[PDB]
Amino acid sequence: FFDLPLEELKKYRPERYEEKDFDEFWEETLAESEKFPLDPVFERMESHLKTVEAYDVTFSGYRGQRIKGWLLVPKLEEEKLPCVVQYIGYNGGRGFPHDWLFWPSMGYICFVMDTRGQGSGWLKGDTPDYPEGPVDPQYPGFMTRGILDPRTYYYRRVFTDAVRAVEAAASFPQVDQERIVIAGGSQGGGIALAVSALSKKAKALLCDVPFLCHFRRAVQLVDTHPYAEITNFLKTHRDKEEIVFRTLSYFDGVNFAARAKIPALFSVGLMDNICPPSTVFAAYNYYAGPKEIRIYPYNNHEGGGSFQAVEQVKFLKKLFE
Amino acid sequence: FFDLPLEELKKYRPERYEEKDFDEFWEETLAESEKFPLDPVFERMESHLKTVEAYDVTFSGYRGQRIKGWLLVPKLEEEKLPCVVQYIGYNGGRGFPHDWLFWPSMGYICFVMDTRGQGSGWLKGDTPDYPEGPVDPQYPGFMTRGILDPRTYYYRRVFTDAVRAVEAAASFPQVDQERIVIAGGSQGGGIALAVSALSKKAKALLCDVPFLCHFRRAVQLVDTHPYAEITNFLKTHRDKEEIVFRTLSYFDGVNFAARAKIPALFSVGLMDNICPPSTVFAAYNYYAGPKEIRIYPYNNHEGGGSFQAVEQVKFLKKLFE
Amino acid sequence: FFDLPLEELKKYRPERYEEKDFDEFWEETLAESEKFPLDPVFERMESHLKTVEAYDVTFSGYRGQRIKGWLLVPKLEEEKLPCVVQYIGYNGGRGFPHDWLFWPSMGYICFVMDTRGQGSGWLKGDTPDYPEGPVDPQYPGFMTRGILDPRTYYYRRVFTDAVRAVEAAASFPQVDQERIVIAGGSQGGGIALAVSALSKKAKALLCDVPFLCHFRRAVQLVDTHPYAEITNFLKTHRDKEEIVFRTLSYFDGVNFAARAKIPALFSVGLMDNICPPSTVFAAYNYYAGPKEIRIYPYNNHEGGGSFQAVEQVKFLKKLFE
Amino acid sequence: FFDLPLEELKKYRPERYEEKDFDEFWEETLAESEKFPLDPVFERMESHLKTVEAYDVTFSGYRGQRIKGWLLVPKLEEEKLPCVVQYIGYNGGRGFPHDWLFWPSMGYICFVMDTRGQGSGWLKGDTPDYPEGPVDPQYPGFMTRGILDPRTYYYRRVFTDAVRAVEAAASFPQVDQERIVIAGGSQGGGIALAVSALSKKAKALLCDVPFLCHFRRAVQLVDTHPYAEITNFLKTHRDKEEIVFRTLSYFDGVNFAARAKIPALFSVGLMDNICPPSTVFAAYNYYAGPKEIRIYPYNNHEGGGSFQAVEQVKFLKKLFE
Amino acid sequence: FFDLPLEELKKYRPERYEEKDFDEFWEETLAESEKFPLDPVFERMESHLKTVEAYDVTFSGYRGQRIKGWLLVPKLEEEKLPCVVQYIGYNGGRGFPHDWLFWPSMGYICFVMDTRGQGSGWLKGDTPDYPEGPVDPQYPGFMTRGILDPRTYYYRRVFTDAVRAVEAAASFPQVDQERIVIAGGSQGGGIALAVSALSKKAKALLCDVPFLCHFRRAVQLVDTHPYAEITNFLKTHRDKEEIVFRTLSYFDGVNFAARAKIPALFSVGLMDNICPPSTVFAAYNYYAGPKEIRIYPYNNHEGGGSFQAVEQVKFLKKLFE
Amino acid sequence: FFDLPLEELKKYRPERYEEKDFDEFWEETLAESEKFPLDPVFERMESHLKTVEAYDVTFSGYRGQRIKGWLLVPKLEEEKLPCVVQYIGYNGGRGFPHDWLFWPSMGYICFVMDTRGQGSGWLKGDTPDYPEGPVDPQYPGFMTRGILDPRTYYYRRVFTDAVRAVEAAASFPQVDQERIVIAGGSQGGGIALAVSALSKKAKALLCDVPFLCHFRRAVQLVDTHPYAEITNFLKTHRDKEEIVFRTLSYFDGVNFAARAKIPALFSVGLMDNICPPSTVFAAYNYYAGPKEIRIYPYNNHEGGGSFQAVEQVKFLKKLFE
Ligand SMILES: [Ca+2]
Ligand SMILES: [Ca+2]
Ligand SMILES: [Ca+2]
Ligand SMILES: [Ca+2]
Ligand SMILES: [Ca+2]
Ligand SMILES: [Ca+2]
Ligand SMILES: [Ca+2]
Ligand SMILES: [Ca+2]
Repeated sequence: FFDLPLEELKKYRPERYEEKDFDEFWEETLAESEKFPLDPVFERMESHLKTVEAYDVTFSGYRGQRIKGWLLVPKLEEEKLPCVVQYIGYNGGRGFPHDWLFWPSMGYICFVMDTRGQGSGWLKGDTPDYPEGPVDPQYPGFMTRGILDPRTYYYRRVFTDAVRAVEAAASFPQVDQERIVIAGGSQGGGIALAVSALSKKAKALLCDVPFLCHFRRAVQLVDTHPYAEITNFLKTHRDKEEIVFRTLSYFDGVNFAARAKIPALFSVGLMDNICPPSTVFAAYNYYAGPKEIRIYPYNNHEGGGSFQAVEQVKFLKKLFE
Repeated sequence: FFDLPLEELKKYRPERYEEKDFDEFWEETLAESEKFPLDPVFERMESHLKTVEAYDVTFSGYRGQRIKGWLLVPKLEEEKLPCVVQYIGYNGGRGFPHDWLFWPSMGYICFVMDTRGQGSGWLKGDTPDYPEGPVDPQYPGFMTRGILDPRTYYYRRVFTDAVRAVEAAASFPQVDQERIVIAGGSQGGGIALAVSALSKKAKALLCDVPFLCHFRRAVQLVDTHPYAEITNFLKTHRDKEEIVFRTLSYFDGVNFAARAKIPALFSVGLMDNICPPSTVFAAYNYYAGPKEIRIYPYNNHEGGGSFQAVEQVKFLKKLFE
Repeated sequence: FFDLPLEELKKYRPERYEEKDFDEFWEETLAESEKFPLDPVFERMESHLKTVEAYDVTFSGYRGQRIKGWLLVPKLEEEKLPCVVQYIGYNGGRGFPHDWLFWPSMGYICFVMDTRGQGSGWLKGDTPDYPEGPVDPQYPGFMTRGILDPRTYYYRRVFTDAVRAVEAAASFPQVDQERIVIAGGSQGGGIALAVSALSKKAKALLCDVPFLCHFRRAVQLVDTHPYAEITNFLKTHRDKEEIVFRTLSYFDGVNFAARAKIPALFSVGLMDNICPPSTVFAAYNYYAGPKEIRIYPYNNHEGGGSFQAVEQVKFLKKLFE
Repeated sequence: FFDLPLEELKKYRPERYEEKDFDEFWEETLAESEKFPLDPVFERMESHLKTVEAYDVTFSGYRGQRIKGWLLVPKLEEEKLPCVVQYIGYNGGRGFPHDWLFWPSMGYICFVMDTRGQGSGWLKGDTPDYPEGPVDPQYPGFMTRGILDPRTYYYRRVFTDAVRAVEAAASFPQVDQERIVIAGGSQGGGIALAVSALSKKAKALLCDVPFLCHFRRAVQLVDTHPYAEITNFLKTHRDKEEIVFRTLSYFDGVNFAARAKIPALFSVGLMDNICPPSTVFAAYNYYAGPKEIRIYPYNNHEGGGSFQAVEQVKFLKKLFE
Repeated sequence: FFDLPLEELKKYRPERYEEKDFDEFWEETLAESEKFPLDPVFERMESHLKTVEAYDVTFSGYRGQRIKGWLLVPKLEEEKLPCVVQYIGYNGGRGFPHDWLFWPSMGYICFVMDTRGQGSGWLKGDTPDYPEGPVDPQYPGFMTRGILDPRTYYYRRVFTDAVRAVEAAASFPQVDQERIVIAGGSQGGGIALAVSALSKKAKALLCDVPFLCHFRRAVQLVDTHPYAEITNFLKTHRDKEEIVFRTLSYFDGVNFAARAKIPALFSVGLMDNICPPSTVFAAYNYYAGPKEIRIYPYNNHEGGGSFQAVEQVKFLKKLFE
Repeated sequence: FFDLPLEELKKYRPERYEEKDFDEFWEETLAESEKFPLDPVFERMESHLKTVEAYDVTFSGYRGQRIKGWLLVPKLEEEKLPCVVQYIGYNGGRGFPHDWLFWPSMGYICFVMDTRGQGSGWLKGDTPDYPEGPVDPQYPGFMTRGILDPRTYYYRRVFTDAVRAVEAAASFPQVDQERIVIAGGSQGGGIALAVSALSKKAKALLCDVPFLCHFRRAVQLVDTHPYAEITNFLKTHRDKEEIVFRTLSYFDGVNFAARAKIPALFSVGLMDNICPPSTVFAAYNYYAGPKEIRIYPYNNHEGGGSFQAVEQVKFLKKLFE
């Protein structure tokens, strides 16, 4: 228990910081990227999978840039199926279709979005990043890539891909558009939280142990990666502190949470030192839609694991009845 | 690269040590346990799973003792299906049925055997151990539980459970008995390797990054857990070295490997410091059936991960054609 | 200094939790074990020791189960001598007679109780555990052995052995029954604290850096072993939290302290991260007999070491004059 | 002493691996970059420095891309001065002019080249990287940036900048072109070693504890950063091993050493676990110009420190007399 | 952020502890050492340095004992120059003259004082210690050397050397005595802080990340070296606590700060775990002369690095105008 | 198993290095110290000990300097008793008389020699060091104290004290001079090994896990303390390597071993990374008296513990029969 006591966590509502043009920044970003056609492509694959049909996905994300994915369709006769749009944790990518069998096995179509430029830490990826011209001085990783301007920042492109990925999923004929879920843990949870505010097609949020939340507090509290990337950049670039935190304000899950309206199930680990409970609770507490949180007092960053997976299936069945 | 070079590993065939009553010990063990009825029990569960039917399993393992499991049957039109008997890694247990979706998704029935007394480290379990009367002084864990006599040793009970689990899988009416596979990684791999020699029903072996191999070498090469449990016991019980290694000889995967005849696919990580490459290659090199090994030079204990999963599905398809 | 400031520690009296049948549970436990004869056996042994006479001890502890020990009698004229009953720290056992020369050299008979099932970490042991039938799923070690029911819990058996060990000590003809001391550090301190409430024969308590106190706090404060065994179990068995802490309440030194009436000398290390100062002070502050505590501000789990040994000798001399 | 014995190091000449188009790859790379004007710009700065004149440098490196630097001119009578072109270690950048006062104080003009895209770990930098279009999946850092093709690889651009930096230094009027030295440690040593083979203007090499050498051995010997970036990439991209090491062959300091003809002073630490001794000695032993090595048996990556600085000034004074 | 919040650090003024004879102790110490002639010697050396003239220094410090140093004079027209007296961090020594080029390069004469008995950790030294007869039992290092009596304590001798060093600097003919600066970081900062109170010749203080401050707090806050030397001594010498802290009170930077009158620039790293922020702020807040502090929220013991060096040059320029 | 295989250890006989005046260095040292009277003082203490009489010891060691100790005399009928002269491990000191009850309890008078200047790490001490004038630059600790000249080296004083301590023990009236044993582990083992060659009064050697052996190999093999003190000094003082090892050659237990003639029991731990097996076996193999070694394959620096204590008591009983 390195963070605030649970009774304080449940009341933790730090003063939010954002620029006055937060909404217009996102409006412009999305409008610019919408000028290129989504052009979603689903290509049925040869696979040894027998209970699922697998597709190779390509769609246009940030500024027409082509993003990879998987679509896994369980072989069921229902003609319209509910759908989970799955975002991936830091240093991961889309891997193989058989890495994402949970949701299909529970009767949901699953759209797995590949993460631009990552895919080299714990699960392979196939999608590149394409920067806004010059790749400024940065600390190794994705957290400080373009951090000196919100227009050049890595997560502007990732979040835009992620909103577009729900439009791609929704284009698939067998997808029931009234039951589109956005889902992620860690980095995937911060991605999903941004999508919960920016997407018009999402109907429910699953947000586990979310990353990209309350950056200023995260960086003071823990020296774990990946938050430590920001701290390290700041240790060197000692003149750049105000600019760093200004840029990060546009991407902070606490500021998106305050704008989100769809129902959400969160999870938190009270001993999580990658995504500290205070940062997760700041985002939960500001979350503006109907919401629940499952709290795991003795867990680190693994959170609720398979127990939470049961919670999520039960939560969505009840929500959509 | 902390172990022997790969050219040497490929030739590594250390002198084997076993007592002259090795076979006799195992014949008596199995014969005594076969006097109790198997009494396999499959009970269909209420589940949110849609592509698979899930059953709660109970069967009689060592000396009539009741062992839990899961059976996952993918919903397919084929009347008899191939089957994978899945053994679980150290400190794990059967978990939830949804933790084992890989093989059913590939069209295989999957029998997951719960590990007596464990189930408390990384995945929950439901099966107790039942000792041979007194539970001797031991180091924390399962590696030194009953280690002063092979008749009282923890893994005598686990290995008997595991042989009996293949008989329980085979009793299921929808299982094709010409296509029963035994599978495991780490502790699971060492259990499987025992079964490959002691079972008459297994038709193929999948053996990844195997544990319980070449104990004398393991304990001198690495200070990682769980092999360190034996070293720590020996650090205290300085008079018991000969007895410890005598007992461990009856449970050594290298001595089972020498007697196994069924086809096998192994995997090894050359930077694996939990299951060192020399202990895995010692088992592989003595393995007496038709065999292949996939070698992952830059991987630690994670081995080939999802890449190896693809290898296994291809391996078994071609074997059974 | 990772815990509460000293001025707060001295006032620390957290709300106690126990079940309404705490006393009955212990009355029944002891009554059931008293139905078996103590049958204490003292066997003079061949030894190179010249200033002390050494005996091999056997006595009936929990449910008639036979527990080993040593009795060390200093060679002194005096026909009745004072006696220290010594309990041992985690992963230790009775070792050799010469491991326990301190009290005999100070003119006290010393009864060393071996710890069932341990004796494999830092000092050898010779006494097995005997479980209540099935040995449930557990994390490696003794802390979570049978933890799902106080009737099956490992320390129910250890505490009962420990109460019976005083009765065995008292049976020795040369032991002065008006000067029987119970003594331990760490796990030994926690055992001794339980005995201070449950024994009718004990006349003084020495309790150093006590373990098995204020479990709920211990497990939120430190990630060291052995308290980490409980946390790790809870990380996996996420449905079992209330049950684990209910069981643990029956074995909590804070709850025994509240009932103990004999004079006591405690010790505490303010930088102790094995047995945190708040857990020790919770026990000390509830302690209901005449009491003193020696506080070592700069020491970790070593506590006062040989300085505390001098304090204990002086304490007892004054108490018994 | 984790590496080969010193007697073996001094004879260590492993089989070199390079593609048949190594030389044409570099000829083409240089020729393409030479089609843009160098356009070197030296802009005198306001500084508190009194013994040195400082200039802000900009010059065109890889494909006309503008690279920053510093030029420090000591205030001396002599109309033409000798010059050190200084390359910077991993995660560093040009910092402030006062971070480079050693060589000016010894009477040498010093050209400090900023490292594109880094400058955020231990010293600030001001130069971006500019990729060849898509930024492929990569592990955090510079080592695997573009690694699937030598044409896209990060160090193609760094090495081309570094060759052009000598041309920029040479264009300064007070620089004696017969006494241009190239210098670096760690990453700067590997950059300088590439320049020793590719530049026509360099007259002497100072190469301390060099990085970017014998990649295949580095990655199997040590788990330190930055070599561990490559290993971590390979752990995930298990199908890309042959491509990774093919690409890296074009950038290996051993293959450049084999072509270099100018006099060199090397240094090595025999306990260096960042740049292991065998990788440094491979480069030194293949180095084809007149050469010396200072060996520091008890030093890690710090090498000879200020002792080696003394050696360098003595070595150059003698060389140029 | 392991220490008090910044808003609390800015007000942190703990109760000071010192003996009534604090001033008398220092008066006597200085008076006794002043009875030996300073006998400062400056010996021009052969050097490859071209912009600086380098001198070997010898002067009489504590009790006539002969202390080494360097004097670096920048080659400038000006007939009187300002001067920095530079103290060195823990385990350092005077090194080579070229290790100290910063201040000469900025137009200042630089007197580098070697630290008696150290010079063996990160930079070589040439000055021995000379104890007050018997060298008492101590923990490895300098922090507990003679710690049982302030007259025998290591830093009595160091602080006296350091006061005498300003008198030696001031005896150099080209030194402007109106512009003598005392400077240090870490141990150097603590030394400089003592000199700021004890010297009559110093005109400004540069005090970075100061060590030797608020010992009682330092020792309970962090387990890093060198403050851990004191804690380890106290762990053993459990009877010596009051004596240790009594001695240390005579050498505490907080107590000297309260007496210093000259202008000062401090720096602090809020993540500094060697010299914690609270101990540095305690000294800064009690500092009795005109003062400023540069605060580096994201830096550990490196502090402001080269950024702070720029601040120091600008601070002194403005001060001396 | 980090060191040479046991078959190689048993034959390991590295080329010895010593100066031609090794023997004369020691003859002169002893001769000089013998010019001061031994002046042994035994003062009986008030103690709570009942089976042992305890004396405060003072005797003249190196150059008449007064060294503390304890003498423990077991209360027995025999008029002359055998005696163990006990040397203490690194950072230890004589502690309290009750810290040394083992030998007395086995019927041996025990002379415990306090270690000059230490006594601050794990057990308190009371004896200061007295240096040969100036205390040269050193790394924290005792290993590099005076290391630039054998005349000034710390262990010259310690080894002289130790030879004198046997003479002081022999002066006690109840000591049987035909049964005087010299005993130590770690640093104590290295001290005892020197005394085995330099004393004429010692009749047997107990040498456990010896330190101060084969320095050049120790320093290459391990980075543990205390050998790392020498390495760290060498890392800084890069010009002083030949001098450091020349000095150490006069104090190397391998060189004393080659001259010792009395019967000896050694012990070694094959996983000992403080005192590596090769350094212990180098000393063992050159030992020129009748000898045995107890080998503990799975033990680190704890060696054989209480098992070895049993071996020692058996060894001596048989020797003296
Ligand atoms: Ca707005
Ligand atoms: Ca047989
Ligand atoms: Ca009751
Ligand atoms: Ca017996
Ligand atoms: Ca070619
Ligand atoms: Ca006064
Ligand atoms: Ca001189
Ligand atoms: Ca001679």
